[PDB]
Amino acid sequence: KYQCVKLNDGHFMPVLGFGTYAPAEVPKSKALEAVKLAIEAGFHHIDSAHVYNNEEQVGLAIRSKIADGSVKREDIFYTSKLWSNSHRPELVRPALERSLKNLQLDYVDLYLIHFPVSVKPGEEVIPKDENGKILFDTVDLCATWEAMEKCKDAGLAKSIGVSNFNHRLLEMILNKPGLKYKPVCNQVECHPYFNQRKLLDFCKSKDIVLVAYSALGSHREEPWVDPNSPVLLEDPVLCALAKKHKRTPALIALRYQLQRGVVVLAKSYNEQRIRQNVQVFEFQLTSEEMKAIDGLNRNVRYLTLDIFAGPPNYPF
Ligand SMILES: NC(=O)c1ccc[n+]([C@@H]2O[C@H](COP(=O)([O-])OP(=O)(O)OC[C@H]3O[C@@H](n4cnc5c(N)ncnc54)[C@H](OP(=O)(O)O)[C@@H]3O)[C@@H](O)[C@H]2O)c1
Ligand SMILES: Cc1cc(CC(=O)O)n(C)c1C(=O)c1ccc(Cl)cc1
Repeated sequence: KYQCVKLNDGHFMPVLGFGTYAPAEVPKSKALEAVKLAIEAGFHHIDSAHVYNNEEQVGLAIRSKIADGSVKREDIFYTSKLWSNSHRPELVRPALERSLKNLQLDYVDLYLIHFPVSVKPGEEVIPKDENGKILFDTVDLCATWEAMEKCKDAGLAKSIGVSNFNHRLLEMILNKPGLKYKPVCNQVECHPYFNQRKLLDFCKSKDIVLVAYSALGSHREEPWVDPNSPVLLEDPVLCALAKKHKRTPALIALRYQLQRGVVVLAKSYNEQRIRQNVQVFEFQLTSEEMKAIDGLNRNVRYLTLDIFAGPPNYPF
């Protein structure tokens, strides 16, 4: 058994997920070994995406742990994400089908709209003109969502959701005429320096699960993250809490999310930190401790993706 939450479509999501993004200089081989370790350690929720360029490896890990009797497919919750070069409705299903072929899985548990700003169709994830300008595309996300709904109806994705949506863009989906399925989640940056209370409360009021990424303060990979930004795991209050509970600042930060009703992702390619992260289920925080963590909030957004700034659908 393991801790899950009931999503608004009746499906269940394990409340701790393993993140599989690594900076490109990290060889892809490490993704295979890390996912296997995450499964061995007790992760039952694995988070990937087309744009991470690791689905062949992450799929192999999963296949391998099923084929060796370590786990059953129904006890893995696997998430992929529709990249912005495939927002046009007629491209959505082929994108999912391509991810499924790379993975050699029959279905994904969750398929998200990865980012709300669209770019031109093609193999290139960030297509650029001869002058280096990003090739933006104009697409109605409500049609993109209809095509997601059809992928759910075909059993290719058991659930569908969004990522890096803001209040306006969620409402756009929720208030859509002929809406068949709400998004089960909104996967966004969330951690003690950016606790997203406002958007969290919104998602709760609509029974949408907030899934927290960069819950440990992110890769801090340049140019995506300003190396001046504060180091989450170095916070004195988190480090004090960690010492007091004989845990780590990372564990405190993960536990914080679980108790506030957020599903939390943790990336690590390190065998010891992978095993350590599942200890989030071994302790609990008091109301006073949770309030202290709430006080760390400083509106620090690490991941702006501001190369996609300009178009109306840029969410930040
Ligand atoms: N939807 C989106 O747009 C989006 C955006 C960003 C991320 N994500 C998803 O969210 C996942 C996680 O976010 P993210 O990669 O920024 O990083 P995240 O998990 O905050 O972690 C950042 C760093 O923490 C380290 N770490 C892990 N456990 C630790 C521990 N117990 N003690 C000290 N350090 C620890 C990792 O290094 P080691 O590997 O060396 O342990 C990693 O570099 C991604 O892998 C991806 O699946 C989605
Ligand atoms: C697009 C994108 C968005 C995210 C945020 C996330 O979900 O973590 N990542 C990590 C990427 C890439 O991997 C990426 C791949 C190829 C190129 Cl050229 C640029 C970025």
